[PDB]
Order: sequence, then structure tokens, then C-alpha cells
Amino acid sequence: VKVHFAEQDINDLKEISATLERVLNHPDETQARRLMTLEDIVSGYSNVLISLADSQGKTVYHSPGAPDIREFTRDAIPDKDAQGGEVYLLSGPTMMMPGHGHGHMEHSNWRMINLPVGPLVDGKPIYTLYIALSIDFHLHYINDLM
Amino acid sequence: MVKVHFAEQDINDLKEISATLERVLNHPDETQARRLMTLEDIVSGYSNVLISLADSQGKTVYHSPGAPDIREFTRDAIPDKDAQGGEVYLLSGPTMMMPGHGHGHMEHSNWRMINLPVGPLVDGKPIYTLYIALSIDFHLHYINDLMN
Ligand SMILES: [Ag+]
Ligand SMILES: [Ag+]
Ligand SMILES: [Ag+]
Ligand SMILES: [Ag+]
Repeated sequence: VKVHFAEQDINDLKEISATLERVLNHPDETQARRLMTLEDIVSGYSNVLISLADSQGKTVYHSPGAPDIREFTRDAIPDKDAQGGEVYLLSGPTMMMPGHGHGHMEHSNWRMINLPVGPLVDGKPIYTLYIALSIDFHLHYINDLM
Repeated sequence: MVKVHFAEQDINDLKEISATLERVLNHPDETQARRLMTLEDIVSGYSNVLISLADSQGKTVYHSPGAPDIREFTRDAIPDKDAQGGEVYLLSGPTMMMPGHGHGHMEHSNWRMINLPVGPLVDGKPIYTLYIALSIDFHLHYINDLMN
């Protein structure tokens, strides 16, 4: 079941990465307009955090409602259950989930991927996008059995 | 336990889809035409969800373009035994058209379905009934694989 859970998330992340890549390289729109559009889409997922990094490795944008996920990417553990690799496990940060009162499932465990995105300057992608998807529901199911 | 867990995964996704589309269809600043245009723009982007919107008389006003109207499969709907509470159904159709071929092609013909009243009120009753169907084929592929 662990490999199945990894495949579920990888499918989701593949789709999310395609959507956000297209957003960040949408023709005839400024950076401001693209980041506004991206934030609205990311907010719509409700179980996703992102961070956008420049060529030096400085964060130009990250999602509200949580600390920058780049503060947890350097101690990310490679995911053993992801065949093909390039998927990482994050032990934080905790994401705020308002609107439901007390007892909502905690979102502080993630599967992470990253890819080059954004307009080319020149022929070369300016940004690197980090995408984190909550895996806490997976981890609670596994922990509750044992 | 894993079947019940798969149901709860789906129910959670359906809850969020329900809340998003509910806001869209009774958004205070917009006309009914603008709201439906917003619905269609959002819904067309879905990879694994079909929806159908019925009017006051139970006639379909809108449904997703990738497949036949899911309300045509209401007559074959089975209560979801793994959904322990509420009104969740299992549909064994329709097939949703998906892009690509080979290993990359997504086979989507099995659904968990819910419905709710939606839209602005007329005579103290919402004008629409929204039907939402989420793909469960990946759940079934896993279970059928274990059974050999
Ligand atoms: Ag969250
Ligand atoms: Ag899970
Ligand atoms: Ag589909
Ligand atoms: Ag599954």
C-alpha cells in the first residue's frame, strides 16, 4: 500500500507541476500577474505549498499560510517508495488550515518535487519551482494499523 | 480497512470540489450567465472529475464535455458500501475521453458520485442540483491487482 500511496501522490504532483509551469510561462503577462494567478490556483488545492527560487537560490515567492518550504528542503529524505526517484519527503513545515475549527487533520508532512520553470533568459529557465503535497493522511493510516 | 480509506480519500476530495463549485454557482457579484461561464471554465480543466448541473425540473442545464451526462447513469447507481455515512454512489460508467495512448493513457470509467442542492434561492429552494463524479479507477486497479 505504501507504493500505491506514492503513485497516487506522484500522479497528483505531475498534474500540479504541469498546471503551475504553464501558469508561470503564460505569454503576455508580467511576473505580478502570473504570481497572482499561481497563488489562487495553489489556494484552490488546499493541501499544497510551493516555493519559487531564482538562479542564485533565493526565494522570490512562497505560499502564504506556512513558512517557506525551502527551510525544510535541505534536510529532505529521498522517498524510498517512489520508483524513478526525484521525490523527497519533508518533515515540515506545518500549514495552517482555517475555516473548519478544531480537529482538522494536521498538514505538516509532505512529498516534494522540483523543476525548472518560468520565462527563459535566455534559452535558460530563470526559476526553480518546489512543490509540496500533504501526505499526512497516508501516514496516519499506516501508523493507526501498527 | 484500505477500501474504507480509499473512500475517505475520495469523500475529502469531493467535499472540497463541492465547496468550490457551490461558491461559484451562488457568487453574489455575478449574473447566472457569468456564474455558469465560470463553472464551465473551471470544470473543463478537470482531469478526473465529471459534473452535471440539473435545473428545478430535473433537466440537465450543463454537464462536462469529456463524457456523456453522468445523470444518465443515475438509474444504475449503487450505494457505496465503503462510504460509512451519507449518500455516496458508485457508477460503472460513463467513460471519460482522456488524452494520449499506451502506458500514459488514463482509463476513466468508474466513479464515486454525490449530489447537493446549489445556486441562489427561488421560493426558499436552490434552483440547481449539482452532481459530482470523481474517478476511482486507480483504486480499483490496485484492488484487482492484489486479487491476481
Ligand atoms: Ag494544508
Ligand atoms: Ag492514504
Ligand atoms: Ag478523466
Ligand atoms: Ag487507491
